[PDB]
Amino acid sequence: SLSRPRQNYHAESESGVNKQINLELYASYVYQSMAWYFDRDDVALKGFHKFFKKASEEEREHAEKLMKFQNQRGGRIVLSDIKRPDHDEWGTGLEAMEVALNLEKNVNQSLLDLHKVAEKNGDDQMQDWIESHFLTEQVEAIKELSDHITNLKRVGPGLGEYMFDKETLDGD
Amino acid sequence: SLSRPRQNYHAESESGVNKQINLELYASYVYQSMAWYFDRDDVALKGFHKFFKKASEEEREHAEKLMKFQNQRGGRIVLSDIKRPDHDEWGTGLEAMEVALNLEKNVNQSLLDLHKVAEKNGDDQMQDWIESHFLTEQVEAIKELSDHITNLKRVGPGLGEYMFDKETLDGD
Amino acid sequence: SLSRPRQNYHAESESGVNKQINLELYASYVYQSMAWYFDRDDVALKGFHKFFKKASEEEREHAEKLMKFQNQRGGRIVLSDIKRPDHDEWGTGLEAMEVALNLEKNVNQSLLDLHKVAEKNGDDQMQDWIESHFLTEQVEAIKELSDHITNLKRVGPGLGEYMFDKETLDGD
Amino acid sequence: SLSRPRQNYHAESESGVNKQINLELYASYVYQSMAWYFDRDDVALKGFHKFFKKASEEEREHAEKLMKFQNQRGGRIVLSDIKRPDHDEWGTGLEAMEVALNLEKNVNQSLLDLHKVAEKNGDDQMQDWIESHFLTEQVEAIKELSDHITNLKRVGPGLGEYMFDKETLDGD
Amino acid sequence: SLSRPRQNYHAESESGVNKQINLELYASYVYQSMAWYFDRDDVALKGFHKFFKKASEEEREHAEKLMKFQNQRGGRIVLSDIKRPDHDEWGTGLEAMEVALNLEKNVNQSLLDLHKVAEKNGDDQMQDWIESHFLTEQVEAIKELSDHITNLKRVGPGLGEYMFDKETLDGD
Amino acid sequence: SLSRPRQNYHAESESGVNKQINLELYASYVYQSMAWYFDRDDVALKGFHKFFKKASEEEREHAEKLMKFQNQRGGRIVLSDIKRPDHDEWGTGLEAMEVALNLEKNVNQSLLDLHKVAEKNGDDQMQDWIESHFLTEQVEAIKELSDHITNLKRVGPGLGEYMFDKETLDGD
Ligand SMILES: [Mg+2]
Ligand SMILES: [Mg+2]
Ligand SMILES: [Mg+2]
Ligand SMILES: [Mg+2]
Ligand SMILES: [Mg+2]
Ligand SMILES: [Mg+2]
Ligand SMILES: [Mg+2]
Ligand SMILES: [Mg+2]
Ligand SMILES: [Mg+2]
Ligand SMILES: [Mg+2]
Ligand SMILES: [Mg+2]
Ligand SMILES: [Mg+2]
Ligand SMILES: [Mg+2]
Ligand SMILES: [Mg+2]
Ligand SMILES: [Mg+2]
Ligand SMILES: [Mg+2]
Repeated sequence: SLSRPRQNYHAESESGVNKQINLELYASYVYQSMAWYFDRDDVALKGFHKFFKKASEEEREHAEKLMKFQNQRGGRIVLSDIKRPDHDEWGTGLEAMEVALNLEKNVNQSLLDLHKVAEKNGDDQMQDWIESHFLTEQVEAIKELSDHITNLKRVGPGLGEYMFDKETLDGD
Repeated sequence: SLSRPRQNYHAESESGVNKQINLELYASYVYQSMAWYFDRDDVALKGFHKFFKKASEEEREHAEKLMKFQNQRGGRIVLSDIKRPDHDEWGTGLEAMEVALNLEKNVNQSLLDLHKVAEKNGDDQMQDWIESHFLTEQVEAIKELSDHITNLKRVGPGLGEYMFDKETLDGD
Repeated sequence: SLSRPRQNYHAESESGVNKQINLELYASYVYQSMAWYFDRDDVALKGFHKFFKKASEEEREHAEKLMKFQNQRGGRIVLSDIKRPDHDEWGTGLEAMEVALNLEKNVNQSLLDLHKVAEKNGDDQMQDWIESHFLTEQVEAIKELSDHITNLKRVGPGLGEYMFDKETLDGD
Repeated sequence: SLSRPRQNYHAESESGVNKQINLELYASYVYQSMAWYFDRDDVALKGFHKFFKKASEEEREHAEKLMKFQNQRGGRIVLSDIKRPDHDEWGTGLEAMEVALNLEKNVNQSLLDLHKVAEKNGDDQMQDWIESHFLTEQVEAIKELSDHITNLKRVGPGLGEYMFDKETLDGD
Repeated sequence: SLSRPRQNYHAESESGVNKQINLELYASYVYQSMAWYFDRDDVALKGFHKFFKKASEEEREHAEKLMKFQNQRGGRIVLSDIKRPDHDEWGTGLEAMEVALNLEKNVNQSLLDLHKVAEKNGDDQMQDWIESHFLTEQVEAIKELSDHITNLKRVGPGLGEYMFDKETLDGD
Repeated sequence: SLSRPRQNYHAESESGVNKQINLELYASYVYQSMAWYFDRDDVALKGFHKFFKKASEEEREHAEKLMKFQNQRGGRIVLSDIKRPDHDEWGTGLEAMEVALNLEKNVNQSLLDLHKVAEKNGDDQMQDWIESHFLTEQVEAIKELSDHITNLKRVGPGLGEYMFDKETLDGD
C-alpha cells in the first residue's frame, strides 16, 4: 500500500536515501571523535576543536535533510547502527585534515552514486534536490580541506600548527 | 520566421508550456470554487476559505510564471478555455483536502511529463527552470496536503473539523 | 428548501449574479492575454504590460466581490467555462486600449441589465450594492480608457507610443 | 604513563564515563528516530516532532558534557557503535512518551550506577559533577514525561492528541 | 598526478572551462569597445555607455566565476590571448544592441556545448553549476536585448534614440 | 577631418595612448593570472589572491582612464589583442611580487616614454594629465612592491610566507 504522497519515487531511491542517512551520521561521529581529540590536554588546539565540532554538527544536519526528504517523498526512514570511527586518536592537525578530506571524498562519491540511482529511475526532482543541497556543498568542503592541507604543510609542525589554529581556524 | 530570442527551444516544448498554462489556470479555478464553497453560510469555515483562496492565487501565479517563461524563450502564449470544475459542492474539509491532493498529484505528473519533453529535445535550461520553479514546490504542496488529510482524519468531524480550521488553518 | 440567510432574493437575481461572475472572469482572462502580449520580446511595452496585468487582477477581484455577494444573500455560486479571448495577438497599444474600452462598455451594459433584474424583483439592497461596487467604477474605467485612446491618437505611433508607455503608464 | 591533569581519577570511573557517553548517544538516536517518525505524512504531529527533535539534541549535548569531563580529568574518550533503536515505528503520541519515560529511567539508573563508581573510588569532584549536571535534570525530565503521559491519557486519542500537540507541545 | 580535490572531473570538462574563460573575457572586451565608443564626442550617449560598461564588467565577472570553478574542481586555468573585437566603430545604438544580442546567443550556444561536455562525462555537479550560474542568466540577457532592439526600432533614429537613452537606459 | 574637440593633440600622442591602453590591459591580465594562481588548492594564499585581484582591477581602471582621455582630446581608441601572460604558474609569493615589480617598472618606463611624446609635441595638458594620474601612482606602486619583497625575504618561506599573507596582506 503506497504512502499518500508517493509519486515517481522508486524503492531503490528510498533505500539509497536510508544508506546516505547512515553515512552522514557516520561522518558526524568521525568529526565528533576528532573534535574531542583536539580538546585533550595533550593535544589542546581550540581552533581544530571548534572546526571539527562544527563539521560534526553539519553532518548531522545533512542526515536530518535526508530524513526530511525521505518523509517528503513518502518513503520510510530505516536507521542502522552508527559504526564507531576507525581510530581513537587522530595525530597532528595535518593528519586530521587529511582524514577529513578522504571522508568528504568518500561521502561525495556516495552522493554521486545516489544521484545515479535517482537518474536511472527518472526521478528528476530527487536529482535536482541532491544537486541543490549536496553536490556543490561537497565540492566547496573538499576545496576548503585541500586549502587547509596545503597551508598546514606550508606552516609546518610546532609553531606553524599553533599559528594556523590561531589565524585560519580562529582558535579562541 | 523564428522570434529574435529563440535558441534551443523546440516546438514540442512551446506547445507543452501552453498546455501547462491551461492546467495551472484550471487548478486555480478548482481552488477558487472550493474557497467560495467554504464561505457559504451553511459551510462557514474561514480557515479552509483562506487556505483555498491562497492556493487559487498561487496557481494563477504558476500560470503567469509559465507565460513569462514562454516569452523569455521566444515562444508564443496560446490560451484555451478554462474548463469549469467537476463539482459545484466539495463536501467536508477532509473531502476538499483529498480533492486538492489528487489535483496537485495530477499537476505534478503533468510537470514531470513537460520536463520529459524538455529532456527529449535537449533543453537543459527549461529542465532546470521546471526543477527550480515547480518540481520541489509540488513535492512540498503534496506533503502538506497529505499532513492535513492525516490530521483531518485524526480530529474527526464536527468539533475536530472546527478546531483544525482554528489551529492548523488559523481561521480568523 | 431556502438557505438560512435568504430574504427578498429572487432566483432571477441569483442566476444573474452567476452570469456576471463568468463575465468578470472572462474580462480578467482578456486583460491577462493582453498583459502577456505586451511582455513579448517583439512588443516589449512594460507600461502596457503593468496596466493590463492590474486590470486583469481587478476583474478577478470583481468576480470575487460577486461570489461573496451571492453567499451573503444565500444564493449558490455556479461556475461556467471561462471562454478563451477572441484573439492571440492584440496589435498596437492603441488597438489594445480600444478592445479594453469595448469590453468595459459590454461589462457596463451587463451590470445595468443585472441592476434591472434586481429592480424588477424589488431587491433594493442588491440595486444599491451594484451601484456602490460597480456602476460608478465602470463609468470611471470607461472615462480613463477614453482619455488613453485620445492620448494614444495624439502621440501617434513609434516614439509617441513609447513616451505614452513611459509617461502616462509609468513603464518601469 | 598518567596524563598530566590526572588526580584522584580511577580507571573504573574513566571506563564508566565512556559507557555513559555511548548511552547518551544511544538515547539521542532513539529521540531522533521518534522525531522523524512524527514528521511522517501519515503521523504529522509537529509538536511531538519539535519535542523529540529537542530531546535528541539535548542527549547529544549530554554526551558532549561527558566527553569534556573525560578530557578535564585526564581520561581518554573511547567511542563504541551507536546501536540503532529497537523500533522503526513508535505508535501514538502516548506510546512514544511512554518509551521516552522508560528510556529516561534507564539513563537515570545508569547515572546513579556511575555516581556509585565515583563514590566507591573516593572521587568527590566526579560525584558532585554528576549531581550538578545530571541527577536533578533526570528527575525533572522524568516528572515532565510522567505529566505528559497523564495528560495524553486525559485528552484521549484523535482530537485530544491533536489539541495536546497544539496546546502543551506548542505545535507550529 | 591528480590534484588533491579532483573527483569526477574530466580533462574534456577542464579544457572546456578554459575555452569558456577566454570567450567570457572576449565578450568583456567587445562590450568595453562598445562602451567607450558611446563616450566619443561624436556619439555621446551616456545611457548606452553605462549599459555596455556594466555588460563588460559582468562578462569579466563570468570569466572569474569559471576561474574559481576550475580551481574548486582541481583543474588548472590556462589563459589565451583575448582577441581584439572585429570593429573599432559600432554604428547606432540599435546596431550595437544587435551586435550584443548576436554575441550573447554565441556565448549561450558555447555554454550549452560546455553543459553537453559535462553531461557526456557524467559530471552532475558541473551541469548543475552551469545551470545555476549561466543558463538562466543568458536566457534573461537575450530576452532583455531583444526587448531593447524592439524598442529602438519603435522609437526610430534621432530624438527616439536620445529618449531611449534617457528613459530605458537612464542616461545621466 | 579633425574631430570637434581636437586642439593641440598630435597623431603620435593619440597612437601612444592606444599603445598604453593595451599595456595597462596586459598588466591587468598578468595580475588576474597571478590572482587565480593564489586561489589554487595547492597554493591557497587568500592575502596574495586579494592583493593581485585588486591590482588587476586597478590596471583595468588605468586602461579606462586612458580610453576616457583619448575621447576627451578627440582621438580614437584602437584596441589590440591582449597577449596572454608569459607563465601559467607564478611560484612563491616572493617570486610573484618580483614579477609584479618588474611589470610595474616596465609600465613606468612606458609612461615616461608616453610623457616624452607629449613633451616633444608641446602637449602641456597631456604631460600634466600623465603626471596627475600615473607618474606618482607608479612611484608609490614600485615602492610598495619593493617593501613587500624586502619583507618576504625577511620572513622566509613556509610559516613566514603564511604570516606575511595574514599580517601585511590581511588574508581573510
Ligand atoms: Mg555530509
Ligand atoms: Mg551521474
Ligand atoms: Mg539539474
Ligand atoms: Mg538550483
Ligand atoms: Mg500549480
Ligand atoms: Mg523525467
Ligand atoms: Mg469588472
Ligand atoms: Mg435600470
Ligand atoms: Mg452609497
Ligand atoms: Mg541524557
Ligand atoms: Mg549511590
Ligand atoms: Mg558571459
Ligand atoms: Mg545539452
Ligand atoms: Mg597601470
Ligand atoms: Mg621625459
Ligand atoms: Mg607639470
